[PDB]
Amino acid sequence: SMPALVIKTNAKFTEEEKSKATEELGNIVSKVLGKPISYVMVTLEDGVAVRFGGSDEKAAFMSLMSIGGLNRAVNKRASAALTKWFTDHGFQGDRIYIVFNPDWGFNGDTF
Amino acid sequence: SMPALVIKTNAKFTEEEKSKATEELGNIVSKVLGKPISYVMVTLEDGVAVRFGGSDEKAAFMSLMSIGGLNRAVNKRASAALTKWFTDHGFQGDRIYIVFNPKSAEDWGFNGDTF
Amino acid sequence: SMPALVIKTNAKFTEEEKSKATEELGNIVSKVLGKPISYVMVTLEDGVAVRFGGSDEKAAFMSLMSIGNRAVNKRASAALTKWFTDHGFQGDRIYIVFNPKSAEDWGFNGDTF
Ligand SMILES: [Cl-]
Ligand SMILES: [Cl-]
Ligand SMILES: [Cl-]
Ligand SMILES: [Cl-]
Ligand SMILES: [Cl-]
Repeated sequence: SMPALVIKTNAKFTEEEKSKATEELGNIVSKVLGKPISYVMVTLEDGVAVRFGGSDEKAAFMSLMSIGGLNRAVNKRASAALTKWFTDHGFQGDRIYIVFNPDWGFNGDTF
Repeated sequence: SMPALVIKTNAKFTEEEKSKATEELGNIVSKVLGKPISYVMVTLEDGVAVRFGGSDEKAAFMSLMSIGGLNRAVNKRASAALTKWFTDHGFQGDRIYIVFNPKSAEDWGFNGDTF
Repeated sequence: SMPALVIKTNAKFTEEEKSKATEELGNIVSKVLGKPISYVMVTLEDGVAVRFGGSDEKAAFMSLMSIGNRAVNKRASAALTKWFTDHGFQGDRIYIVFNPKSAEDWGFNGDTF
C-alpha cells in the first residue's frame, strides 16, 4: 500500500518552498498513516485559481489516497496534522479543504 | 456538507477571467446542488496540455466532489448547467468532460477536523 | 463509456513534447482498454512539485478513470509505464491510480449515463 497526497493552492511558493513543503507534508502523512516515507507520493500545485466560500483568499485543496488504512480516527488526526502545517505557513484553517479517498499500479504491475 | 469542483483546461485565461470563471461556475454548482455559496470550493487550472478525441483543441476536464447530495438526477442537471457556461465562453460543448464523485463525512476534513 | 487520464509530473516538457505525449499516451489507453480513441481524454501537467519516496527526482503521477479489470490493469500499468521509461523516467518513479466509476457518476455533453 502506498499513500498519495495531491495539493492545489492559490498561494505563490518559491521553488525552495515547494521542495520543503512536499518533504514536510510527506513526512506528516508517513507519521499519521504508519507508512515509511518510501511509499509516500506528494503533489503540490501552486498558483491555481481558487475560490472557496465565494472568496479567492489564500486556500488549499487536498486529497489523500491510500489503499486502506483510513478510518474515522486516522482521518481526524491526518486532518489536524496536515492543516497545522498550513496554519503554520500563513494559511487560515477555515480555508483548508481535505478529502480522503481510499486497484493501484507501480513499476508496470498491479497489486 | 461541502462540494468541490476541480477544472482543468488548455485555454488561456487572464487573471480577471479566472476570477470570473470560479465565481460563475461556483454559483452554478451552488444552485444545482442546493447549497449556499459558502460551502462551495472551486479550482481552475488553465494552460494545461489537454488532448480529447485525438485533438488538442480547446477543451476542459471537470470533477465534482460533494459530501452526499449527489444523485442520478442532480448529476444530469449539473452536467448541463456547467457545460452551458463553457459554451457561452468560447468553448464547444463536445469538448467538456465531467466526473461526479460523492464521499462521506468521515472521509472529509475541514478546519483540522472531519465531519 | 469514456476513459480519462490525468498526469502530473515534475519534469519539464516543451509544448511540442506535451502534444506528442498526450497523443502517444492517449493512443496507449485506447488500445489497452478496447475503446475508440474518440472517447479518450488526456491531461498533462508538467512542472508540478513532486516528491515520491522522499526524493524529488523525476517522477509522474497518473489517474485513469473509466466507467466500469485484472487483465487491463496489468497491461495498462505496463504499457503506460513503458512510455515514461522510454522518455527519461524511472519505472519505480511512476505512480498509477485506477478509479472505476458508475454510469450515473459520469458526465459528457451535459448528460450522464
Ligand atoms: Cl524562485
Ligand atoms: Cl505517533
Ligand atoms: Cl487533480
Ligand atoms: Cl493577465
Ligand atoms: Cl517551448
